[PDB]
Amino acid sequence: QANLMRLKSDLFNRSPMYPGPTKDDPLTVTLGFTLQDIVKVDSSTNEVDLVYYEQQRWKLNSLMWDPNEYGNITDFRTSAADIWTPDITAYSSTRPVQVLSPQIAVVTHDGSVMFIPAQRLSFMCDPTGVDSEEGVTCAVKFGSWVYSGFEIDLKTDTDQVDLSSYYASSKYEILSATQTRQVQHYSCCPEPYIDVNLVVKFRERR
Amino acid sequence: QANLMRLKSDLFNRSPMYPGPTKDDPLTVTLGFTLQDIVKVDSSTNEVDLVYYEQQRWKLNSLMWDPNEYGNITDFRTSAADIWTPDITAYSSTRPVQVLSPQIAVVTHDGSVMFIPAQRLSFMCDPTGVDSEEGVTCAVKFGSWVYSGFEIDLKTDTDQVDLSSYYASSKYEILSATQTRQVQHYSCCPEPYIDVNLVVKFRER
Amino acid sequence: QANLMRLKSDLFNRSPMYPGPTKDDPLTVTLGFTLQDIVKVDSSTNEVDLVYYEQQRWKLNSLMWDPNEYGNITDFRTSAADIWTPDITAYSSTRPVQVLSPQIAVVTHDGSVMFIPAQRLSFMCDPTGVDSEEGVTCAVKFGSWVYSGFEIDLKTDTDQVDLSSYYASSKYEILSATQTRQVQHYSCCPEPYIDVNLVVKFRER
Amino acid sequence: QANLMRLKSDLFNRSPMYPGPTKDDPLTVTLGFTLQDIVKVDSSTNEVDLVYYEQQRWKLNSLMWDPNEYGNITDFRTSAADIWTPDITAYSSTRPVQVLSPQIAVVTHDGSVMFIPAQRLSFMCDPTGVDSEEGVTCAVKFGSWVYSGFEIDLKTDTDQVDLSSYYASSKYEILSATQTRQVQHYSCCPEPYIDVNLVVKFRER
Amino acid sequence: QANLMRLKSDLFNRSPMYPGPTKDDPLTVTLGFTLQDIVKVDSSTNEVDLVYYEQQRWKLNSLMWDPNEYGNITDFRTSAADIWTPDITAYSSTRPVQVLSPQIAVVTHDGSVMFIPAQRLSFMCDPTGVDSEEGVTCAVKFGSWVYSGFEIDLKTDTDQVDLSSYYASSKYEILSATQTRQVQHYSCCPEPYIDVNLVVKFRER
Ligand SMILES: *[C@@H]1O[C@H](CO)[C@@H](O)[C@H](O)[C@H]1NC(C)=O
Ligand SMILES: *[C@@H]1O[C@H](CO)[C@@H](O)[C@H](O)[C@H]1NC(C)=O
Ligand SMILES: *[C@@H]1O[C@H](CO)[C@@H](O)[C@H](O)[C@H]1NC(C)=O
Ligand SMILES: *[C@@H]1O[C@H](CO)[C@@H](O)[C@H](O)[C@H]1NC(C)=O
Ligand SMILES: *[C@@H]1O[C@H](CO)[C@@H](O)[C@H](O)[C@H]1NC(C)=O
Ligand SMILES: CC(=O)C1=CCC[C@@H]2CC[C@H]1N2
Ligand SMILES: CC(=O)C1=CCC[C@@H]2CC[C@H]1N2
Ligand SMILES: CC(=O)C1=CCC[C@@H]2CC[C@H]1N2
Ligand SMILES: CC(=O)C1=CCC[C@@H]2CC[C@H]1N2
Ligand SMILES: CC(=O)C1=CCC[C@@H]2CC[C@H]1N2
Repeated sequence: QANLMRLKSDLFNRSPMYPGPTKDDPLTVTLGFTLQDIVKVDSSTNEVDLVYYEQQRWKLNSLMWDPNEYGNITDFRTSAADIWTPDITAYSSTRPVQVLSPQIAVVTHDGSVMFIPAQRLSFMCDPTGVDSEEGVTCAVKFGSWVYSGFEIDLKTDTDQVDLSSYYASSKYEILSATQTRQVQHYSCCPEPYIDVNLVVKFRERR
Repeated sequence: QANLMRLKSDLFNRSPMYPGPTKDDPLTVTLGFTLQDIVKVDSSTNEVDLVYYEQQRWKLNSLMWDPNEYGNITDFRTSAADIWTPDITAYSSTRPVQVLSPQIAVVTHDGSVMFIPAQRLSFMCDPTGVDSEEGVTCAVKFGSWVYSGFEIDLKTDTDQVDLSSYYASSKYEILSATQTRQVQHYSCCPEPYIDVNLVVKFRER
Repeated sequence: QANLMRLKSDLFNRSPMYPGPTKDDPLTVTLGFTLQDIVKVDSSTNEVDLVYYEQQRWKLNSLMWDPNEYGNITDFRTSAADIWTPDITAYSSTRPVQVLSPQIAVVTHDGSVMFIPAQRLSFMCDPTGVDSEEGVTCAVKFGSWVYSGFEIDLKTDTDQVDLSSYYASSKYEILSATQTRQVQHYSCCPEPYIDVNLVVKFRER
Repeated sequence: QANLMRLKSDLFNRSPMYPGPTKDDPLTVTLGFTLQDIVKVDSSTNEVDLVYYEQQRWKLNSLMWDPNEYGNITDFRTSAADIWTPDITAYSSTRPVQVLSPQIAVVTHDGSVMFIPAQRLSFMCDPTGVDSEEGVTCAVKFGSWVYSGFEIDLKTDTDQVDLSSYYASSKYEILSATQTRQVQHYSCCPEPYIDVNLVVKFRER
Repeated sequence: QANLMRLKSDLFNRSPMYPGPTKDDPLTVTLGFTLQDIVKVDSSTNEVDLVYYEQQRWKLNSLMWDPNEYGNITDFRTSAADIWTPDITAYSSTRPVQVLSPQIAVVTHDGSVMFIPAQRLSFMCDPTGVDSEEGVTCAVKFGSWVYSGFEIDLKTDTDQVDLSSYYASSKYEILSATQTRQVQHYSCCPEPYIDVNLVVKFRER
């Protein structure tokens, strides 16, 4: 306990706050989704509710330490409020995202962070035909709201969404689920913005 | 990072807080909307729900810096709580506005700020006739709640609402969507208050 | 900018915080309502939902200043958290009040304040007969929760509720709307408590 | 203003906070409910929604002062954050409590406190037979969540619930309503816990 | 009062806060559930709502004291925000957990802690068949969200869920309710994570 107390004191109390990524010092956030459930569908408003967790990985030099100097500590769990986190935002959401898990990140000696918030999202999705064989396809872009590609780039480990925790007695079955890097442009800003497009094909069980 | 850390420290912690606009130092805020979706309509309460994001823009001398002095940093991203934001409020809302995006702005070396919050708004609107060819028109005014035209004026870069991000499989389609400056008066106060009137015509697809 | 920062620092940072009204130093608060909309009715729970804003006026010696000392500043806007605000509560509410506007007040050189929060309220009201010619009448008392008539007194500038911003295409029309000072006694306490009673008569249009 | 400012600073800023009651220094809290409305019933989930306020009363030596030393001030209103308050909880709630009033207590020179928060509670109650002449009976225990009888005891001035502010046009009329001290035991702990059982008889009118 | 004030000051004001467990200094948290009510069942979305409280227990050396040094004080109540608490999370929830009790822990002189928050939980569960005699079985895992078995182990004092405070007039009755330790692996991480699997069998009475 005593060695970790020193480490956290040395990293946070002394040091000034990391101001976020820049053009000169850009960052790459790795994103991956695990789908737990499609909970609800609203055919009158075209809203659909997903329950999932979103694995986020990035790396900062300012969070580095030498394990010999702090009793062989290679990593620690700390509150997400203590560190900077990327502003990863669903682009077609219809409600504020509901937080389902503790906001605690794992920081490792090399400066790499792992942060996995569990979320419930309501987003825009036409569910007409969900009760047929073909099913329906819906998409939602996840990316930084304010940082362009020149400050925050994104990537995935795999293009396949993790469905090994998907609820087996859900009212919907997943036919496919993919997560793909995209480049988009918007009216505000001349520079490109990056997102991870979550494309989920699904239908009712029988 | 080191030069930006300095810049943020020199702007916020070093200085006293900007008290907001006055009649002596008036401010002009540019507004623009991009309508993403008309999510819901309630014919029994005359409430309609919009999802959009609102491009806000203003300029303060107190947020200026010489980029030469801070490693050629022309601009930076920062939390909206670190700076003064204008109090742009919907005048015919029926619920608290639900925030859908990060509250983070972009500040540039000349003092100019850009801030684009995503919002869900429930507002007063009669949807009777939306299931027809002619459809229904509806309006909501966005302006400062507490500052008059002598302290905060508004303008638009375009009268046309950006519909390029409108949900293609929405239950309603937009026939027209405009954003226009207005001048209004209210009982409390003798001086004129300014707003941008968002007028949307729509029907069932 | 410079003289207003000074003024706010001299009023707020310098002084110890105003502890509120007392029997020795009492305070009168003027209330006026402007009704925007009767949004919803619920005949299964006897709840009705209003949307209004509520003009609150009062005056403190501790908020006085001389404009000649601070560059001829006669008034300013500031956050409601920077000052004491009266604890004006609806006595028959069924849900927590939903705030629809920024919490920013206006303060004038003579120590007077103006604060006008927009609110959505769910309150106790039986709407049985709203669909008839005669309509229904309902009432809600607005007053301090903890201060008596010896500390906080209330009055109205007019007994007529302002209906000039009422929603023209509402599901309900207003037949009458009044705001009247009352004196009430309660079981806890020996001393009288003051309220303004909002009485509204309405029907389906 | 000056004498109250001194008093509050001497009570609060001067001393370290009260750490709650102990076995050595026990504390008795007087509870009393005034029932305003039975708002809703759900026969499919057996939940019932009450709106009420709750008169809490206790006495601390550390809140004592001599009125001669502070300009004859016998009492004052102060924010409930500034003092310790008892953790009185409903033992069969099905939703978080919704706060309907400001959180302000009245403190008196002999160390006694009066705190009366207004609340909406959803709690467990089978409403089958509410549409008959006999109606239904439903109970809810109010007590400390963490303090036993050795640290917090309870009592009532009267066992008759205050119905003088009950809503006359409610969906349900109250036949009777009692509030009675009780001792209980739980699995965690060997020591007795105290509650006031709020028993309410009602029916549709 | 004076002796507890010293104790809390020596434990909390002096010390830097406990930084959670590590691989080199692991921690065992004992969990126990008491089910009060199955409030709601939703057969269209396969969500079910439980009301319960969750007895948590653990022991830190940093929370130890000698009772002879602080006037024979063997234990005390204090806010959960003053100390570290485990991040015990329901793994198959569909809404944010709703807190129904005060967040107050009981600390004892040997370093042991007892913390019993009451919660309402919406979790994934197919209720189809609940109206039969066989009923339905449903399960939810409770474990740390971020700490593995190397940092946080779990256990139970009994395999049986406490049903002695289960609501007698609930729409559903409990056929069996158990709480069992399990080991799991997840895609992120090579190391094993511990949970207590709450398995509840139930039907309509
Ligand atoms: C760290 O690891 C080394 C082995 O490389 C060992 O000698 C030492 O005792 C370990 N622990 C600490 C606290 O340094
Ligand atoms: C800033 O840019 C100028 C030329 O435009 C260059 O000479 C100077 O080295 C730059 N400064 C830094 C810190 O990179
Ligand atoms: C300020 O007000 C005084 C008194 O009305 C007036 O005579 C003077 O011109 C004003 N001066 C400035 C600097 O505004
Ligand atoms: C307090 O009240 C008494 C009444 O007997 C009065 O004579 C005295 O002047 C008062 N003192 C102060 C300080 O208010
Ligand atoms: C603690 O307990 C002992 C034995 O009962 C007693 O004699 C002593 O007075 C107690 N301590 C204090 C400070 O009262
Ligand atoms: C700077 C900023 O907030 C934004 C930048 C571009 C990406 C999207 C659309 C508008 C908004 N978020
Ligand atoms: C000063 C203030 O808050 C206001 C000024 C005028 C505009 C509207 C109506 C009343 C309120 N907001
Ligand atoms: C002091 C206090 O809180 C109160 C005073 C009287 C007015 C109403 C009823 C009881 C409560 N609020
Ligand atoms: C210590 C504590 O919080 C408790 C003590 C007994 C009373 C009820 C049931 C369990 C819990 N609240
Ligand atoms: C690192 C972290 O937060 C996690 C670790 C494993 C347990 C579950 C699944 C993923 C997430 N929570």
